[PDB]
Amino acid sequence: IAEIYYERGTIVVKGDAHVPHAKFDSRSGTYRALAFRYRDIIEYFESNGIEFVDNAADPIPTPYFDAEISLRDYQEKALERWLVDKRGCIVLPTGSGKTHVAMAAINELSTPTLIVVPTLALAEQWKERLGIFGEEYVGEFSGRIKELKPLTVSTYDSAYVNAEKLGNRFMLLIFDEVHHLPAESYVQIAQMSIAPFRLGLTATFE
Repeated sequence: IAEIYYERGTIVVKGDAHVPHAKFDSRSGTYRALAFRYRDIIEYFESNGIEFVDNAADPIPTPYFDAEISLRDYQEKALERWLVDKRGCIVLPTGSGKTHVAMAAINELSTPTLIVVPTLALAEQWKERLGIFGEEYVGEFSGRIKELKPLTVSTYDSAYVNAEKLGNRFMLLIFDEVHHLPAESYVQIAQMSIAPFRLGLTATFE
């Protein structure tokens, strides 16, 4: 029987020996893939009607969100385009409409979400902004506090260092790229996360 599980930011696959992007690891005697390949491996099992056990994903229990989705027309335009693959980047003119489309997305897919923002300061803002979902579901994971709520905002720093710990607890990954972040900060965090849904955010202005 097919089974997968997570560790050190990688997916271990037992059973199927022809799983995509999974390579054989002679040290362990197993196939292994970077955690972000999680989604592909899943769609591979399901698509081929293959039976499997998911010991990889360990989703934080998240409620059904149904709050005030107030966006601008162009803001709601993109959201719907990103909703097709739920794995892309969104460029927005505004900037407060960035922290807006994000909110919208979270609300649509009521799944555990990690929000990576540079600087604590910017995290503090996002927390109190996520409150329109329930202050009790909003957490912060940083050098200041390491809490894991269904909606946790983290700093590029804290997220990079605890990739092991955050990697399999979220299904939706959001990057608040303020002027964009390093291909060693940004890229590295993404790669070790199993999160099948990714949303990168940038504000042309400010």
